[PDB]
Amino acid sequence: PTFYRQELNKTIWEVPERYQNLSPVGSGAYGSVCAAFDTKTGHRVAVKKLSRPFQSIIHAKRTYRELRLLKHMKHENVIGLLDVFTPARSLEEFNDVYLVTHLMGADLNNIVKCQKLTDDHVQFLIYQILRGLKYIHSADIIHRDLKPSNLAVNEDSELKILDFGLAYVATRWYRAPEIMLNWMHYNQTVDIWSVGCIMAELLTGRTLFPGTDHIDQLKLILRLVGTPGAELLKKISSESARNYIQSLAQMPKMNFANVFIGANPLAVDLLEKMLVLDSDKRITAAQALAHAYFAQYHDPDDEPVADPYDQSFESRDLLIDEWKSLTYDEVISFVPPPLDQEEME
Ligand SMILES: Nc1nccc(-c2c(-c3ccc(F)cc3)ncn2C2CCNCC2)n1
Ligand SMILES: NS(=O)(=O)c1ccc(N2C(=O)CCC2=O)nc1
Ligand SMILES: N[C@@]12C[C@H]3C[C@@H](C1)C[C@](O)(C3)C2
Ligand SMILES: [Ca+2]
Ligand SMILES: [Ca+2]
Ligand SMILES: [Ca+2]
Ligand SMILES: [Ca+2]
Repeated sequence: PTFYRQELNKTIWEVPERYQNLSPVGSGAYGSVCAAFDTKTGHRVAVKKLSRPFQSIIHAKRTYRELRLLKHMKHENVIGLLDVFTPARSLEEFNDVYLVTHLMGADLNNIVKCQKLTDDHVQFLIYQILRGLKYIHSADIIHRDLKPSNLAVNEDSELKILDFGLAYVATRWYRAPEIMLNWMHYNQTVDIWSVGCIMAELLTGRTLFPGTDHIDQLKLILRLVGTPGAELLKKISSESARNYIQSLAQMPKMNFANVFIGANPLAVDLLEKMLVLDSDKRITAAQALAHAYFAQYHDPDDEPVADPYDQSFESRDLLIDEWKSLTYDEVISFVPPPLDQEEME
């Protein structure tokens, strides 16, 4: 294929003639993104150029990690790959990686709406997040930083999770307490806390826990969910942190029906099951999909799990050129999916 060069975001992109009319649509993890027209299929796509993918061992392994992850993800509510390309003609020339996915116009902060979101629409948005989470969690992949800006949404409110399984001032307002505070253990339900925070905000229009720092955020959290028991202190290594939490005046759990006034009682019930400090008591994604709040959308035949995902590479320290060669192998071996991968139920 013939490549052309175009300066976008103050740097040269080199892309196949197949992709036309590139225009910038923001930064992504470790890269920047342009919308484009795929002349082969007439579809709109998003192309991410990775930033300095082989600058160091940190960049090189994260490049491999992201390409391996996205090549594995085949779910309608999870970002996956239509294409991956490089202008390089050989490994010796290889220094740039571009990832292609279906174009999604917005993020959840941008969701098209008429004054306020109906409950039916909130159900659909949260349902899709949970369906995507069930899939990634089934491959032992956790997001860890799920938030509205990591949910890509199109013009028909179809949603995909992105920037999962990876790793500028980020918002911490949606992070699970065990993540924000570096507790010693956690599980996949860190992401369910984030879903609760997102859903709460879709129902009220206001951030659930808009803390100014981690201590302020923890205090806002404890006002809703109540003071934790001593069992939770087991999870916290720092004595000063444990002493602080233990020293706080006791607070009762709030009745969520008094917080989310006028909400669907099923929405309130689901929030009570997600916004639990005890991550071992938190509802899982698969359990949440069966909750009556989603009754009009739930379809067990269309809530699939993932194929097994081999992450053994994560424990390995390899040289930069080894990560680079492995990444090149993954570029060259990529098989584009069929354009139409779905059938009537
Ligand atoms: N508009 C759009 N549509 C789909 C995805 C993205 C995208 C990607 C991305 C990931 C993988 C890939 F192969 C191609 C693109 N990374 C960040 N974003 C956007 C997510 C919403 N805020 C702007 C950046 N952007
Ligand atoms: N935080 S609040 O008191 O401003 C507030 C705002 C909005 C709401 N709410 C509605 O109106 C419908 C569902 C819902 O949760 N509840 C509380
Ligand atoms: N946004 C909130 C939700 C709960 C009631 C009120 C407003 C105090 C708070 O700490 C808990 C934060
Ligand atoms: Ca169906
Ligand atoms: Ca079809
Ligand atoms: Ca479709
Ligand atoms: Ca069926």
